[PDB]
Amino acid sequence: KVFGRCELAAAMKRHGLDNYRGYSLGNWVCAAKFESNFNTQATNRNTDGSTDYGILQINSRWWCNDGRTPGSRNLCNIPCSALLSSDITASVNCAKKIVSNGNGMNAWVAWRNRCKGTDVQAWIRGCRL
Ligand SMILES: CC(=O)N[C@@H]1[C@@H](O)[C@H](O[C@@H]2O[C@H](CO)[C@@H](O[C@@H]3O[C@H](CO)[C@@H](O)[C@H](O)[C@H]3NC(C)=O)[C@H](O)[C@H]2NC(C)=O)[C@@H](CO)O[C@H]1O
Ligand SMILES: [Cl-]
Ligand code: NA
Repeated sequence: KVFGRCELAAAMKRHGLDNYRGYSLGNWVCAAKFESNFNTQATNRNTDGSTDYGILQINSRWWCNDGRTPGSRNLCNIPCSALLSSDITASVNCAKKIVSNGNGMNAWVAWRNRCKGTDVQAWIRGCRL
């Protein structure tokens, strides 16, 4: 599923991401935009053999199991395919664990390079939350 900007903002808010660990909603929407372009089915392979999954591009070497990342941790205790669902619950739940330790949102490279230090509030402009 390819989410709309305000549509995603509303779902994330509902799932308790607004100000989770001090990170305002604009940060999460900005992160999703540059990590997956709001596409829940996005996947990307890395050089170490791991793969990033879903709207928040969660990595298989640490957070989920895809059965092909030799010696990887499954910290969110879920198969990576659960992160590609049109329902973002699984992704949000795992994201909460990720940001809870580590370097906070720096775990998302697109956030660190394209959202951090910018006016993230603009990502939720015009939305009815
Ligand atoms: C969205 C996403 O999947 N991002 C991935 C990053 O999570 C990943 O970074 C590495 O994450 C692990 C787990 O949080 C880090 O390990 C932890 O590091 C802290 C210190 O910051 C330490 O106190 C924790 O005990 C330790 N936990 C474990 C289980 O080892 C690790 O430092 C991160 N590594 C780096 C280079 O940032 C990166 C790198 O694989 O990939 C992203 O896709
Ligand atoms: Cl933090
Ligand atoms: Na894994």
